Amino acid sequence: VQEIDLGLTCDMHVHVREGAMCELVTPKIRDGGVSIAYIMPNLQPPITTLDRVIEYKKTLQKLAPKTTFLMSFYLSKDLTPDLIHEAAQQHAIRGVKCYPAGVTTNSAAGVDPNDFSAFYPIFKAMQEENLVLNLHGEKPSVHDGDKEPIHVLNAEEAFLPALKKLHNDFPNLKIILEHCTSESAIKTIEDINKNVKKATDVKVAATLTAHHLFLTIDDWAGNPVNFCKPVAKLPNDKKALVKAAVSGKPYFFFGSDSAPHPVQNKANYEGVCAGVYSQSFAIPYIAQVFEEQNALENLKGFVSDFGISFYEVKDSEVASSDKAILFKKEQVIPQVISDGKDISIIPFKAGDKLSWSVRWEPR
Amino acid sequence: VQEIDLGLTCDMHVHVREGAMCELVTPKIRDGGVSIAYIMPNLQPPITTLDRVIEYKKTLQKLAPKTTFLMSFYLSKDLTPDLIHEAAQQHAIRGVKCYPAGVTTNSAAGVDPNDFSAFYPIFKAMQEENLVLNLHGEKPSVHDGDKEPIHVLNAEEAFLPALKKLHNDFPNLKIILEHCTSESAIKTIEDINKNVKKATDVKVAATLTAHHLFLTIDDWAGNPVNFCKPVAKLPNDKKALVKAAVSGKPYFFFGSDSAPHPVQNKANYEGVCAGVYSQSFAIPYIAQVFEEQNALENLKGFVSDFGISFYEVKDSEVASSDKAILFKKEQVIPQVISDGKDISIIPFKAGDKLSWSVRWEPR
Ligand SMILES: [Zn+2]
Ligand SMILES: [Zn+2]
Ligand SMILES: [Zn+2]
Ligand SMILES: [Zn+2]
Repeated sequence: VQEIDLGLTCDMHVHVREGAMCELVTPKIRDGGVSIAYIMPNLQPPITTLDRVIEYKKTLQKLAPKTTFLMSFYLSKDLTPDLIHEAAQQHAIRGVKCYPAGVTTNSAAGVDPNDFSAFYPIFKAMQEENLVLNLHGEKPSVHDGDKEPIHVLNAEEAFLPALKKLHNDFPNLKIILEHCTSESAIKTIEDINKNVKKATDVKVAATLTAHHLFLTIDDWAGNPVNFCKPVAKLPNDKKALVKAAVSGKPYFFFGSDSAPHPVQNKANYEGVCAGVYSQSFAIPYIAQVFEEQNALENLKGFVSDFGISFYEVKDSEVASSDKAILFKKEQVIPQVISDGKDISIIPFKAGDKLSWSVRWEPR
Repeated sequence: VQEIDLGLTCDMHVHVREGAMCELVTPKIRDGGVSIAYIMPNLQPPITTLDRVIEYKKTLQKLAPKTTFLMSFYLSKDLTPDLIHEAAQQHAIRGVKCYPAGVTTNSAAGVDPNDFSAFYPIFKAMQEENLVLNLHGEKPSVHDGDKEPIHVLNAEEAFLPALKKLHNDFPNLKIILEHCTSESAIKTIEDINKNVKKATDVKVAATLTAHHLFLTIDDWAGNPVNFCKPVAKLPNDKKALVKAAVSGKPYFFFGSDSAPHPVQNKANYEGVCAGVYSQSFAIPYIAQVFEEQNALENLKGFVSDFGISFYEVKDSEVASSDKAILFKKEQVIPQVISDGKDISIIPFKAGDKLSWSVRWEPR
């Protein structure tokens, strides 16, 4: 009977794919309790053109008229400063997402994070247009050479100097280290923000997923359903992520990285697709964590206030003014989420009970 | 063509299952270049009785008359010291294998390695009969009682105190740390053997697989076919394992832990079976490593002399005197190993090339 008014919830890291998969998952954004979604661009082929980002958003708006969609480009050599200015002036994108080549789904067309200088004309134009630079901050793996080996466990830590250099060279660019998974990165974000007093001072933030608040290496060792990028790491990393999430600091906010794959793309003996599907119960998953940490009073900031502030979402842009209301009615996560045709997805924590449910209230 | 006479090769950690899988796999020990095989006991039900170990070996000899089979008991709750004496006097077993409960394939009937004391009567009986104690040295995972958590990454290291205590309390017992995967374990095996001048001084040895000389956590993160227990760990660990393998030291020798699973037991979204199948090309896999390390002169020790010496294999036990001849005829590993009815196995490094082949010549 207990209720929590979360206002206009934000999930600032969403994958919704194309085709029938997109038709299945895009309505689940609302169902999971999320009013505003930042849409990632790693389609096959990636979103690097204006007409395609415009059509994609309209496709999503058609599937979910009440959901507010913030769009992005895929960082590529095909981008030009002129296209960035055009797209921004037309309100076609709110940011550009960087995938290092080879580290995750549809990242083959991505960048080498040692030569970020080649994209400085893009970053310079983004800075002028007040667009957000989103980073999948992992260095590609390297096991030889003069230098310390890079592997799936330290690839995020190895990326942190690139983050600092970018922030140094573009001090007015808004940058997000997406889905932080390590204690090292959490401290780097806090240290970057030492001189910050009010939320609007934040230039560099980090998003935290639902699943990295629960998972450890043991949970995906032998369970491809829990396998994602960046990989879930050690218990002390999980502890640092949970403390960051409930900290009340304005530079940590929710981005699910809900990444749907059909079940047959997870049940492979080689080349398992990375990604965990959390859209259907996004806010209830987070509520579980905030309850367990006795920190429900900080929930609204993490899943609403801080993301709205960082992305500067105006009320004149929101597709619906309905507020997400959390109510303490227990539910069971289904075993599968299916369109009743050719697509079955295994949802995060399939079979488990959640203490909270979410509904929508006008006004 | 370059040739090396490896003599009577031994693989001191072999899984051959039962039924049709056994019929497929047991002839491959020889085909893979191995003369002597130590047969692990984690069948359903585990091998804990005298008649079953006898019938099993007799089944294996029918399938491969020229292979020398050294047999084992599963360390289990219904095993007794008398059975240890009876089994040894009949030469029905050469050792007893310990599985910590829940840690790997068919280990549900295994032990709690925090309280080994209930098995000390077994160990004392093993000590008198000069039997080998084989250890899957991993402590089961714990994420609760805030003493340190242990997970798939540190579970081997967390077992190392248990190994030392067992060695201390039974100084005349031959003990093997099977399939070592971490630098920590290598150092501990070295420390225990600080004062050994010749092979017959070795009481505590360590076995090394083929796959852990190639694999890193990066190789199995998205590839269940490369998932095994203990998991392949970091580049620094693999570097320690490779160095140990080619070191020429008598306390390191080859044990493949070739662990066959049908392909559908690897292509799961959860509950992927742990194990890598290396039997078909066991010796050629190892040769590759020794060539790349410019240490082919140490190959014979690693795959023959040291295992024969530690297990004290006599010419009177050997099923065939044929010698394994390694010859540098390049070959390609197939994509599948199949019996042509219900069983397909994905071999280690499937599709790759090896510099060497193996053949058999009479003495
Ligand atoms: Zn990502
Ligand atoms: Zn993502
Ligand atoms: Zn084992
Ligand atoms: Zn084994």
